[PDB]
Amino acid sequence: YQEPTDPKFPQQWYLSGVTQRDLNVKAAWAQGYTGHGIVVSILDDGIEKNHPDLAGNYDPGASFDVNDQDPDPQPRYTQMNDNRHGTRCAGEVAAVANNGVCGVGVAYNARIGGVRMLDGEVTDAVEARSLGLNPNHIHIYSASWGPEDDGKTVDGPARLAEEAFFRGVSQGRGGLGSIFVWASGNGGREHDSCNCDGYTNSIYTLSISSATQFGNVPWYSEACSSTLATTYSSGNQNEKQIVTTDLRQKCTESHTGTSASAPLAAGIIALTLEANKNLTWRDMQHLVVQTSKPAHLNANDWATNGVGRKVSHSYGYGLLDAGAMVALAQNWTTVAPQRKCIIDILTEPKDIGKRLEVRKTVTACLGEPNHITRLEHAQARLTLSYNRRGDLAIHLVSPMGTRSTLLAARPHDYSADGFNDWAFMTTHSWDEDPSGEWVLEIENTSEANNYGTLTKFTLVLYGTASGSLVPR
Ligand SMILES: NC(=[NH2+])N/N=C/c1ccc(/C=N/NC(N)=[NH2+])cc1
Ligand SMILES: NC(=[NH2+])N/N=C/c1ccc(/C=N/NC(N)=[NH2+])cc1
Ligand SMILES: NC(=[NH2+])N/N=C/c1ccc(/C=N/NC(N)=[NH2+])cc1
Ligand SMILES: *[C@@H]1O[C@H](CO)[C@@H](O)[C@H](O)[C@H]1NC(C)=O
Ligand SMILES: [Ca+2]
Ligand SMILES: [Ca+2]
Ligand SMILES: [Ca+2]
Ligand SMILES: [Cl-]
Ligand code: NA
Ligand code: NA
Ligand code: NA
Repeated sequence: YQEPTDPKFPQQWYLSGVTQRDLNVKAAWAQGYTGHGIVVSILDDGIEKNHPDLAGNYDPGASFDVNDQDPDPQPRYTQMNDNRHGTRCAGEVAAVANNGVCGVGVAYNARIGGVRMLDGEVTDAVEARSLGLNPNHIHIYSASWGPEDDGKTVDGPARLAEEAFFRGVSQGRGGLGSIFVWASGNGGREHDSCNCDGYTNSIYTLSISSATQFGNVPWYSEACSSTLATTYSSGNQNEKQIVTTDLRQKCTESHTGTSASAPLAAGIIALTLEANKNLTWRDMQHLVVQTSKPAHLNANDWATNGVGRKVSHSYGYGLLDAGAMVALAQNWTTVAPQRKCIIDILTEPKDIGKRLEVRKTVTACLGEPNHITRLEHAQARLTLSYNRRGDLAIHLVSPMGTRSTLLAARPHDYSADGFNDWAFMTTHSWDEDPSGEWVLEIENTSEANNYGTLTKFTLVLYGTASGSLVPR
Protein backbone atom coordinates (compact mmCIF):
# COMPACT_ATOMS: atom_id res chain seq x y z
CA TYR A 1 0.00 0.00 0.00
CA GLN A 2 1.01 3.60 -0.78
CA GLU A 3 -0.56 6.68 0.73
CA PRO A 4 -2.86 8.75 -1.51
CA THR A 5 -1.39 11.14 -4.05
CA ASP A 6 -4.45 13.42 -4.29
CA PRO A 7 -3.59 17.14 -4.34
CA LYS A 8 -5.45 18.08 -1.13
CA PHE A 9 -4.60 14.90 0.81
CA PRO A 10 -1.81 16.79 2.66
CA GLN A 11 -4.48 19.28 3.77
CA GLN A 12 -6.58 16.46 5.28
CA TRP A 13 -4.79 16.84 8.59
CA TYR A 14 -7.29 14.62 10.45
CA LEU A 15 -6.16 11.73 8.19
CA SER A 16 -2.69 12.53 6.86
CA GLY A 17 -1.13 13.86 10.06
CA VAL A 18 2.07 12.49 11.58
CA THR A 19 1.76 14.45 14.85
CA GLN A 20 -0.66 12.02 16.61
CA ARG A 21 -3.55 14.49 16.21
CA ASP A 22 -5.54 12.39 13.73
CA LEU A 23 -8.05 9.56 13.40
CA ASN A 24 -5.34 6.92 12.71
CA VAL A 25 -6.86 6.06 9.33
CA LYS A 26 -3.58 5.36 7.51
CA ALA A 27 -3.01 2.46 9.90
CA ALA A 28 -6.30 0.91 8.74
CA TRP A 29 -5.54 1.50 5.07
CA ALA A 30 -2.17 -0.20 5.60
CA GLN A 31 -3.94 -3.23 7.13
CA GLY A 32 -5.72 -3.43 3.74
CA TYR A 33 -9.07 -1.85 4.71
CA THR A 34 -10.39 0.90 2.43
CA GLY A 35 -14.14 0.18 2.46
CA HIS A 36 -14.40 -2.28 -0.46
CA GLY A 37 -17.85 -3.86 -0.48
CA ILE A 38 -19.43 -1.42 2.02
CA VAL A 39 -22.33 0.90 1.15
CA VAL A 40 -22.91 4.23 2.94
CA SER A 41 -25.74 6.74 2.42
CA ILE A 42 -25.86 10.44 3.36
CA LEU A 43 -29.34 11.51 4.48
CA ASP A 44 -29.23 15.23 3.71
CA ASP A 45 -29.86 17.68 0.82
CA GLY A 46 -28.75 15.46 -2.08
CA ILE A 47 -25.53 14.28 -3.68
CA GLU A 48 -23.76 15.59 -6.79
CA LYS A 49 -23.46 12.12 -8.28
CA ASN A 50 -21.40 13.34 -11.27
CA HIS A 51 -18.79 15.02 -9.07
CA PRO A 52 -15.33 14.02 -10.42
CA ASP A 53 -14.32 12.76 -6.95
CA LEU A 54 -17.62 10.91 -6.27
CA ALA A 55 -18.75 9.43 -9.61
CA GLY A 56 -16.37 6.46 -9.40
CA ASN A 57 -17.86 5.34 -6.07
CA TYR A 58 -21.45 6.51 -6.59
CA ASP A 59 -24.16 3.93 -5.91
CA PRO A 60 -27.70 4.60 -7.18
CA GLY A 61 -28.85 1.74 -4.92
CA ALA A 62 -27.81 3.87 -1.95
CA SER A 63 -29.72 6.90 -3.23
CA PHE A 64 -33.19 8.36 -3.59
CA ASP A 65 -34.95 11.72 -3.81
CA VAL A 66 -37.67 11.73 -1.15
CA ASN A 67 -38.36 15.45 -1.53
CA ASP A 68 -39.41 15.14 -5.20
CA GLN A 69 -40.23 11.39 -5.12
CA ASP A 70 -37.82 10.08 -7.76
CA PRO A 71 -34.61 8.00 -7.79
CA ASP A 72 -32.19 10.81 -8.64
CA PRO A 73 -30.72 12.68 -5.61
CA GLN A 74 -29.04 15.42 -7.62
CA PRO A 75 -29.06 18.64 -5.55
CA ARG A 76 -31.10 21.68 -6.47
CA TYR A 77 -28.63 24.34 -7.65
CA THR A 78 -29.17 27.85 -6.27
CA GLN A 79 -27.18 31.08 -6.23
CA MET A 80 -26.41 30.58 -2.54
CA ASN A 81 -25.36 26.92 -3.01
CA ASP A 82 -27.66 26.00 -0.11
CA ASN A 83 -27.84 22.33 -1.15
CA ARG A 84 -24.09 21.66 -1.08
CA HIS A 85 -23.98 19.93 2.28
CA GLY A 86 -24.74 16.33 1.31
CA THR A 87 -22.05 16.45 -1.37
CA ARG A 88 -19.52 17.66 1.21
CA CYS A 89 -20.47 14.83 3.58
CA ALA A 90 -20.40 12.18 0.84
CA GLY A 91 -16.80 13.05 -0.02
CA GLU A 92 -15.74 12.78 3.61
CA VAL A 93 -16.83 9.13 3.53
CA ALA A 94 -15.85 8.04 0.06
CA ALA A 95 -14.13 10.57 -2.19
CA VAL A 96 -12.10 8.70 -4.81
CA ALA A 97 -8.40 8.25 -4.09
CA ASN A 98 -5.32 8.61 -6.31
CA ASN A 99 -7.20 10.40 -9.10
CA GLY A 100 -5.66 13.90 -9.06
CA VAL A 101 -8.86 15.48 -7.66
CA CYS A 102 -9.34 17.15 -4.22
CA GLY A 103 -8.54 14.69 -1.39
CA VAL A 104 -9.81 11.23 -0.36
CA GLY A 105 -12.60 9.70 1.61
CA VAL A 106 -11.94 7.83 4.84
CA ALA A 107 -13.31 4.74 3.07
CA TYR A 108 -12.19 5.66 -0.43
CA ASN A 109 -13.21 2.31 -2.00
CA ALA A 110 -16.65 2.21 -0.39
CA ARG A 111 -19.79 2.86 -2.40
CA ILE A 112 -21.55 6.13 -1.59
CA GLY A 113 -25.10 7.37 -2.08
CA GLY A 114 -27.29 10.19 -0.87
CA VAL A 115 -30.93 10.69 0.02
CA ARG A 116 -32.29 14.09 -0.99
CA MET A 117 -34.67 14.63 1.90
CA LEU A 118 -33.86 17.99 3.58
CA ASP A 119 -34.77 20.19 0.59
CA GLY A 120 -38.50 20.39 1.17
CA GLU A 121 -40.96 19.92 3.98
CA VAL A 122 -39.44 17.30 6.31
CA THR A 123 -42.32 15.33 7.78
CA ASP A 124 -42.24 12.18 9.89
CA ALA A 125 -42.99 10.21 6.71
CA VAL A 126 -40.07 11.86 4.85
CA GLU A 127 -37.72 10.93 7.71
CA ALA A 128 -39.01 7.36 7.87
CA ARG A 129 -38.71 6.77 4.13
CA SER A 130 -35.10 8.01 4.28
CA LEU A 131 -34.04 6.00 7.33
CA GLY A 132 -35.69 2.96 5.77
CA LEU A 133 -34.17 3.23 2.29
CA ASN A 134 -32.95 -0.06 0.79
CA PRO A 135 -31.99 -1.50 4.21
CA ASN A 136 -30.61 -4.75 2.82
CA HIS A 137 -28.30 -2.87 0.49
CA ILE A 138 -27.19 0.19 2.49
CA HIS A 139 -25.02 -0.78 5.46
CA ILE A 140 -24.43 2.58 7.13
CA TYR A 141 -26.49 5.79 7.23
CA SER A 142 -25.11 9.23 8.12
CA ALA A 143 -27.34 12.08 9.38
CA SER A 144 -27.02 15.38 11.24
CA TRP A 145 -30.60 16.70 11.37
CA GLY A 146 -33.17 16.78 14.13
CA PRO A 147 -34.95 19.34 16.29
CA GLU A 148 -33.91 22.96 16.15
CA ASP A 149 -30.65 23.62 18.00
CA ASP A 150 -32.12 26.69 19.73
CA GLY A 151 -31.52 25.40 23.25
CA LYS A 152 -35.22 25.35 24.07
CA THR A 153 -36.65 22.44 22.05
CA VAL A 154 -37.31 18.92 23.31
CA ASP A 155 -38.26 16.64 20.43
CA GLY A 156 -37.35 13.44 18.67
CA PRO A 157 -38.55 10.95 16.07
CA ALA A 158 -42.30 10.69 15.71
CA ARG A 159 -43.97 7.33 15.14
CA LEU A 160 -42.95 6.49 11.56
CA ALA A 161 -39.34 7.49 12.14
CA GLU A 162 -39.15 5.57 15.44
CA GLU A 163 -40.56 2.54 13.65
CA ALA A 164 -37.91 2.99 10.95
CA PHE A 165 -35.16 2.87 13.59
CA PHE A 166 -36.58 -0.33 15.14
CA ARG A 167 -37.07 -1.98 11.73
CA GLY A 168 -33.56 -0.94 10.69
CA VAL A 169 -31.72 -2.31 13.69
CA SER A 170 -33.88 -5.47 13.84
CA GLN A 171 -34.26 -6.61 10.22
CA GLY A 172 -31.85 -4.29 8.38
CA ARG A 173 -28.61 -5.64 6.93
CA GLY A 174 -29.78 -9.22 6.96
CA GLY A 175 -30.78 -9.04 10.60
CA LEU A 176 -27.48 -7.59 11.78
CA GLY A 177 -29.01 -4.10 11.94
CA SER A 178 -28.63 -0.85 10.02
CA ILE A 179 -25.87 1.33 11.48
CA PHE A 180 -27.24 4.86 11.99
CA VAL A 181 -24.36 7.30 12.55
CA TRP A 182 -25.59 10.62 13.93
CA ALA A 183 -24.17 14.02 14.80
CA SER A 184 -24.92 15.16 18.35
CA GLY A 185 -25.95 18.71 17.27
CA ASN A 186 -24.70 22.28 16.65
CA GLY A 187 -26.43 24.15 19.47
CA GLY A 188 -23.40 25.00 21.60
CA ARG A 189 -23.81 28.77 21.28
CA GLU A 190 -27.37 28.38 22.57
CA HIS A 191 -26.22 26.26 25.56
CA ASP A 192 -28.15 23.34 24.12
CA SER A 193 -27.97 19.96 25.92
CA CYS A 194 -28.19 17.15 23.40
CA ASN A 195 -30.19 14.52 25.29
CA CYS A 196 -33.10 16.86 24.42
CA ASP A 197 -32.64 15.68 20.80
CA GLY A 198 -34.35 12.29 20.54
CA TYR A 199 -32.44 11.33 17.38
CA THR A 200 -28.97 11.49 18.95
CA ASN A 201 -30.37 10.44 22.37
CA SER A 202 -31.59 7.17 20.79
CA ILE A 203 -29.79 3.94 21.56
CA TYR A 204 -30.21 3.02 17.86
CA THR A 205 -28.00 5.87 16.66
CA LEU A 206 -24.22 5.84 17.09
CA SER A 207 -23.72 9.44 18.13
CA ILE A 208 -20.64 11.53 17.40
CA SER A 209 -19.38 14.92 18.61
CA SER A 210 -16.48 17.13 17.47
CA ALA A 211 -13.03 18.26 18.57
CA THR A 212 -11.02 21.12 17.15
CA GLN A 213 -7.57 20.71 15.64
CA PHE A 214 -5.86 21.82 18.87
CA GLY A 215 -7.94 19.30 20.85
CA ASN A 216 -10.64 21.58 22.30
CA VAL A 217 -14.44 21.56 22.50
CA PRO A 218 -15.68 23.71 19.59
CA TRP A 219 -18.04 26.62 20.08
CA TYR A 220 -20.89 24.68 18.40
CA SER A 221 -20.64 21.46 20.45
CA GLU A 222 -23.42 20.14 22.68
CA ALA A 223 -22.57 18.07 25.73
CA CYS A 224 -24.75 15.12 26.73
CA SER A 225 -24.53 11.62 28.15
CA SER A 226 -25.94 9.94 25.03
CA THR A 227 -22.84 10.72 22.91
CA LEU A 228 -20.54 7.78 22.21
CA ALA A 229 -17.40 9.20 20.58
CA THR A 230 -15.71 12.05 18.70
CA THR A 231 -14.10 12.95 15.38
CA TYR A 232 -12.22 16.10 14.42
CA SER A 233 -14.00 19.04 12.83
CA SER A 234 -13.64 22.83 12.68
CA GLY A 235 -12.79 25.33 15.42
CA ASN A 236 -11.40 28.89 15.47
CA GLN A 237 -9.82 30.70 12.55
CA ASN A 238 -6.31 29.50 13.42
CA GLU A 239 -7.44 25.86 13.28
CA LYS A 240 -7.89 23.93 10.05
CA GLN A 241 -11.25 22.59 8.89
CA ILE A 242 -12.60 19.66 6.88
CA VAL A 243 -11.43 19.27 3.27
CA THR A 244 -13.80 17.55 0.85
CA THR A 245 -15.86 17.57 -2.34
CA ASP A 246 -18.12 20.57 -2.90
CA LEU A 247 -21.09 21.41 -5.07
CA ARG A 248 -20.40 22.37 -8.71
CA GLN A 249 -17.52 19.87 -9.08
CA LYS A 250 -15.30 21.86 -6.71
CA CYS A 251 -13.16 21.19 -3.62
CA THR A 252 -13.67 22.92 -0.26
CA GLU A 253 -11.32 23.39 2.67
CA SER A 254 -14.02 24.94 4.90
CA HIS A 255 -16.50 22.21 5.85
CA THR A 256 -17.42 22.69 9.49
CA GLY A 257 -19.50 21.76 12.51
CA THR A 258 -20.65 18.51 14.06
CA SER A 259 -22.32 17.65 10.76
CA ALA A 260 -18.80 17.21 9.35
CA SER A 261 -17.92 14.81 12.21
CA ALA A 262 -20.63 12.21 11.61
CA PRO A 263 -19.51 11.36 8.03
CA LEU A 264 -15.92 10.83 9.13
CA ALA A 265 -17.24 8.42 11.76
CA ALA A 266 -19.37 6.71 9.11
CA GLY A 267 -16.25 6.21 7.01
CA ILE A 268 -14.34 4.68 9.91
CA ILE A 269 -17.30 2.39 10.58
CA ALA A 270 -17.22 1.39 6.89
CA LEU A 271 -13.58 0.33 7.24
CA THR A 272 -14.52 -1.62 10.37
CA LEU A 273 -17.40 -3.41 8.66
CA GLU A 274 -15.03 -4.42 5.85
CA ALA A 275 -12.82 -6.00 8.51
CA ASN A 276 -15.77 -8.03 9.83
CA LYS A 277 -19.00 -7.95 7.82
CA ASN A 278 -20.81 -9.97 10.51
CA LEU A 279 -20.76 -7.19 13.12
CA THR A 280 -24.16 -6.22 14.50
CA TRP A 281 -25.36 -2.70 15.19
CA ARG A 282 -24.58 -3.35 18.87
CA ASP A 283 -21.18 -4.92 18.15
CA MET A 284 -20.23 -1.71 16.39
CA GLN A 285 -21.08 0.41 19.42
CA HIS A 286 -19.04 -1.92 21.65
CA LEU A 287 -16.04 -1.53 19.33
CA VAL A 288 -16.32 2.26 19.56
CA VAL A 289 -16.51 2.16 23.37
CA GLN A 290 -13.49 -0.11 23.62
CA THR A 291 -11.17 1.58 21.09
CA SER A 292 -11.80 5.31 21.28
CA LYS A 293 -9.07 7.50 22.74
CA PRO A 294 -9.37 10.37 25.23
CA ALA A 295 -5.73 11.35 24.85
CA HIS A 296 -5.13 15.03 24.10
CA LEU A 297 -8.82 15.94 24.05
CA ASN A 298 -9.23 18.80 26.56
CA ALA A 299 -12.30 18.88 28.79
CA ASN A 300 -12.97 19.62 32.43
CA ASP A 301 -15.33 16.66 32.92
CA TRP A 302 -13.20 13.59 32.11
CA ALA A 303 -14.27 10.98 34.64
CA THR A 304 -13.36 7.35 35.10
CA ASN A 305 -16.35 5.01 35.08
CA GLY A 306 -16.82 1.72 36.91
CA VAL A 307 -14.83 -0.37 34.45
CA GLY A 308 -11.92 2.05 34.31
CA ARG A 309 -12.73 3.93 31.08
CA LYS A 310 -12.50 7.71 30.83
CA VAL A 311 -15.68 9.37 29.59
CA SER A 312 -16.68 12.97 28.89
CA HIS A 313 -20.04 14.49 28.05
CA SER A 314 -18.37 16.51 25.26
CA TYR A 315 -16.50 13.61 23.74
CA GLY A 316 -18.03 10.32 24.87
CA TYR A 317 -15.25 7.74 25.04
CA GLY A 318 -12.93 9.95 22.99
CA LEU A 319 -11.53 10.21 19.49
CA LEU A 320 -12.29 7.39 17.08
CA ASP A 321 -9.21 5.30 16.23
CA ALA A 322 -9.65 3.61 12.86
CA GLY A 323 -6.61 1.35 13.09
CA ALA A 324 -7.74 0.05 16.47
CA MET A 325 -11.32 -0.40 15.28
CA VAL A 326 -10.35 -2.59 12.31
CA ALA A 327 -7.85 -4.57 14.40
CA LEU A 328 -10.36 -5.39 17.16
CA ALA A 329 -13.14 -6.11 14.66
CA GLN A 330 -11.35 -9.00 12.95
CA ASN A 331 -11.70 -11.59 15.72
CA TRP A 332 -14.63 -9.97 17.54
CA THR A 333 -17.14 -12.38 19.10
CA THR A 334 -20.74 -11.31 18.47
CA VAL A 335 -22.37 -10.01 21.64
CA ALA A 336 -25.18 -11.96 23.24
CA PRO A 337 -28.79 -11.01 22.46
CA GLN A 338 -29.93 -7.72 23.93
CA ARG A 339 -31.82 -7.88 27.22
CA LYS A 340 -34.08 -5.12 28.54
CA CYS A 341 -34.81 -4.75 32.28
CA ILE A 342 -37.66 -2.35 33.15
CA ILE A 343 -37.75 -0.97 36.71
CA ASP A 344 -40.60 1.35 37.64
CA ILE A 345 -39.05 3.35 40.49
CA LEU A 346 -41.63 5.59 42.22
CA THR A 347 -44.40 4.48 44.60
CA GLU A 348 -45.85 8.01 44.76
CA PRO A 349 -45.31 11.36 42.98
CA LYS A 350 -42.48 13.51 44.35
CA ASP A 351 -42.42 17.27 44.71
CA ILE A 352 -39.34 18.74 43.02
CA GLY A 353 -39.11 22.19 44.57
CA LYS A 354 -35.50 23.36 44.84
CA ARG A 355 -33.94 19.87 44.77
CA LEU A 356 -35.13 16.26 44.66
CA GLU A 357 -33.10 13.11 45.14
CA VAL A 358 -34.57 9.66 44.41
CA ARG A 359 -32.53 6.64 45.55
CA LYS A 360 -33.44 3.07 44.62
CA THR A 361 -31.58 -0.21 45.04
CA VAL A 362 -32.30 -2.55 42.13
CA THR A 363 -31.57 -6.20 41.33
CA ALA A 364 -31.55 -5.63 37.53
CA CYS A 365 -34.09 -8.42 36.89
CA LEU A 366 -32.26 -11.03 38.95
CA GLY A 367 -33.61 -14.51 38.32
CA GLU A 368 -35.33 -13.44 35.07
CA PRO A 369 -34.37 -13.91 31.40
CA ASN A 370 -33.71 -10.17 31.22
CA HIS A 371 -31.19 -10.25 34.09
CA ILE A 372 -28.41 -7.81 33.17
CA THR A 373 -24.93 -7.95 34.68
CA ARG A 374 -23.24 -6.09 31.76
CA LEU A 375 -24.90 -2.80 30.92
CA GLU A 376 -24.96 -1.18 27.50
CA HIS A 377 -27.30 1.85 27.38
CA ALA A 378 -29.33 3.00 30.37
CA GLN A 379 -32.31 5.34 30.30
CA ALA A 380 -34.08 7.28 33.00
CA ARG A 381 -37.53 7.73 31.46
CA LEU A 382 -38.96 10.73 33.29
CA THR A 383 -42.39 12.31 33.46
CA LEU A 384 -42.46 15.61 35.33
CA SER A 385 -44.05 19.05 35.47
CA TYR A 386 -42.02 22.19 36.13
CA ASN A 387 -42.72 25.88 35.68
CA ARG A 388 -39.46 26.72 33.77
CA ARG A 389 -37.87 23.64 32.21
CA GLY A 390 -34.45 25.14 31.43
CA ASP A 391 -33.69 25.85 35.08
CA LEU A 392 -33.53 22.07 35.73
CA ALA A 393 -30.35 20.05 35.85
CA ILE A 394 -30.69 16.28 36.14
CA HIS A 395 -28.04 13.70 37.08
CA LEU A 396 -28.10 9.90 37.37
CA VAL A 397 -25.51 7.99 39.41
CA SER A 398 -24.90 4.31 38.77
CA PRO A 399 -24.15 1.79 41.55
CA MET A 400 -20.49 1.95 40.46
CA GLY A 401 -20.51 5.69 41.15
CA THR A 402 -20.60 7.01 37.56
CA ARG A 403 -22.40 10.38 37.51
CA SER A 404 -24.16 10.89 34.20
CA THR A 405 -25.56 14.32 33.41
CA LEU A 406 -28.98 13.60 31.91
CA LEU A 407 -29.84 17.31 31.47
CA ALA A 408 -27.85 20.50 31.96
CA ALA A 409 -29.43 23.88 32.61
CA ARG A 410 -30.69 25.43 29.35
CA PRO A 411 -31.08 29.18 29.94
CA HIS A 412 -33.23 29.77 26.85
CA ASP A 413 -35.68 26.94 27.68
CA TYR A 414 -38.61 28.81 29.22
CA SER A 415 -41.10 25.99 28.54
CA ALA A 416 -43.75 25.11 31.10
CA ASP A 417 -44.48 21.75 29.42
CA GLY A 418 -42.00 19.62 31.40
CA PHE A 419 -40.98 16.17 30.18
CA ASN A 420 -43.48 13.52 29.05
CA ASP A 421 -41.84 10.10 29.50
CA TRP A 422 -38.60 11.47 28.05
CA ALA A 423 -35.99 8.68 27.86
CA PHE A 424 -32.79 10.46 28.89
CA MET A 425 -29.98 8.13 27.86
CA THR A 426 -26.43 7.55 29.06
CA THR A 427 -23.60 5.56 27.53
CA HIS A 428 -21.22 6.33 30.39
CA SER A 429 -21.97 3.12 32.43
CA TRP A 430 -21.33 0.78 29.48
CA ASP A 431 -20.05 -2.62 30.74
CA GLU A 432 -20.87 -1.83 34.41
CA ASP A 433 -22.90 -4.18 36.56
CA PRO A 434 -26.16 -2.21 37.13
CA SER A 435 -27.17 -4.08 40.30
CA GLY A 436 -27.28 -1.88 43.40
CA GLU A 437 -28.18 1.71 44.27
CA TRP A 438 -29.05 4.19 41.53
CA VAL A 439 -29.51 7.86 42.42
CA LEU A 440 -31.51 10.44 40.46
CA GLU A 441 -30.87 14.13 41.21
CA ILE A 442 -33.16 16.91 39.99
CA GLU A 443 -32.12 20.43 40.92
CA ASN A 444 -33.34 23.96 40.32
CA THR A 445 -30.20 25.80 39.21
CA SER A 446 -31.85 29.23 39.44
CA GLU A 447 -32.53 31.44 42.43
CA ALA A 448 -36.19 31.52 41.37
CA ASN A 449 -38.90 29.85 43.45
CA ASN A 450 -39.63 27.21 40.82
CA TYR A 451 -42.04 24.33 41.37
CA GLY A 452 -43.16 21.02 39.93
CA THR A 453 -43.68 17.30 40.43
CA LEU A 454 -41.97 14.10 39.26
CA THR A 455 -44.73 11.58 38.55
CA LYS A 456 -42.88 8.72 36.84
CA PHE A 457 -39.29 7.48 36.83
CA THR A 458 -38.65 4.30 34.85
CA LEU A 459 -35.10 2.96 34.89
CA VAL A 460 -34.58 1.02 31.67
CA LEU A 461 -31.43 -1.08 31.47
CA TYR A 462 -30.15 -2.68 28.28
CA GLY A 463 -27.35 -5.24 28.09
CA THR A 464 -26.32 -8.85 28.56
CA ALA A 465 -25.22 -11.26 31.27
CA SER A 466 -21.93 -12.54 29.84
CA GLY A 467 -18.63 -11.69 28.19
CA SER A 468 -17.05 -9.02 30.39
CA LEU A 469 -13.47 -7.79 30.04
CA VAL A 470 -11.22 -7.10 33.00
CA PRO A 471 -11.70 -3.40 33.90
CA ARG A 472 -9.30 -1.10 32.01
N1 LIG B 1 -30.73 18.31 16.27
C1 LIG B 1 -30.27 18.67 15.09
N2 LIG B 1 -29.36 17.95 14.46
N3 LIG B 1 -30.82 19.74 14.48
N4 LIG B 1 -30.51 19.99 13.17
C2 LIG B 1 -31.05 21.04 12.70
C3 LIG B 1 -30.91 21.42 11.30
C4 LIG B 1 -31.34 22.66 10.86
C5 LIG B 1 -31.12 23.07 9.55
C6 LIG B 1 -30.48 22.23 8.64
C7 LIG B 1 -30.27 22.65 7.25
N5 LIG B 1 -29.68 21.88 6.41
N6 LIG B 1 -29.59 22.35 5.12
C8 LIG B 1 -28.94 21.60 4.22
N7 LIG B 1 -28.42 20.44 4.59
N8 LIG B 1 -28.84 22.01 2.97
C9 LIG B 1 -30.05 20.99 9.09
C10 LIG B 1 -30.27 20.58 10.40
N1 LIG C 1 -38.78 15.67 14.98
C1 LIG C 1 -38.10 16.66 14.43
N2 LIG C 1 -37.99 17.83 15.02
N3 LIG C 1 -37.48 16.46 13.24
N4 LIG C 1 -36.75 17.51 12.74
C2 LIG C 1 -36.21 17.36 11.59
C3 LIG C 1 -35.59 18.51 10.92
C4 LIG C 1 -35.52 19.74 11.56
C5 LIG C 1 -35.07 20.87 10.90
C6 LIG C 1 -34.69 20.81 9.56
C7 LIG C 1 -34.28 22.04 8.86
N5 LIG C 1 -33.93 22.04 7.63
N6 LIG C 1 -33.54 23.27 7.16
C8 LIG C 1 -33.22 23.40 5.86
N7 LIG C 1 -33.26 22.36 5.05
N8 LIG C 1 -32.85 24.59 5.42
C9 LIG C 1 -34.74 19.57 8.93
C10 LIG C 1 -35.17 18.44 9.60
N1 LIG D 1 -43.26 15.83 18.44
C1 LIG D 1 -43.91 14.68 18.48
N2 LIG D 1 -45.15 14.58 18.03
N3 LIG D 1 -43.27 13.59 18.95
N4 LIG D 1 -43.95 12.40 19.03
C2 LIG D 1 -43.21 11.36 19.14
C3 LIG D 1 -43.77 10.01 19.18
C4 LIG D 1 -42.94 8.90 19.04
C5 LIG D 1 -43.46 7.63 18.93
C6 LIG D 1 -44.83 7.40 18.98
C7 LIG D 1 -45.40 6.06 18.86
N5 LIG D 1 -46.66 5.86 18.98
N6 LIG D 1 -47.05 4.54 18.92
C8 LIG D 1 -48.34 4.23 19.15
N7 LIG D 1 -49.20 5.18 19.46
N8 LIG D 1 -48.71 2.97 19.03
C9 LIG D 1 -45.66 8.51 19.15
C10 LIG D 1 -45.14 9.78 19.23
C1 LIG E 1 -22.26 -14.34 12.26
O1 LIG E 1 -22.50 -14.38 13.66
C2 LIG E 1 -23.51 -15.34 14.03
C3 LIG E 1 -23.74 -15.16 15.51
O2 LIG E 1 -22.56 -15.42 16.25
C4 LIG E 1 -23.04 -16.74 13.68
O3 LIG E 1 -24.07 -17.67 14.00
C5 LIG E 1 -22.70 -16.83 12.20
O4 LIG E 1 -22.10 -18.08 11.92
C6 LIG E 1 -21.74 -15.71 11.79
N1 LIG E 1 -21.56 -15.71 10.34
C7 LIG E 1 -20.38 -15.52 9.74
C8 LIG E 1 -20.39 -15.56 8.25
O5 LIG E 1 -19.35 -15.33 10.38
CA1 LIG F 1 -34.59 14.29 -8.18
CA1 LIG G 1 -9.63 12.38 -4.94
CA1 LIG H 1 -29.42 20.11 19.91
CL1 LIG I 1 -36.88 -1.47 23.37
NA1 NA J 1 -27.39 7.83 19.84
NA1 NA K 1 -15.51 6.58 39.05
NA1 NA L 1 -23.88 -3.60 42.34
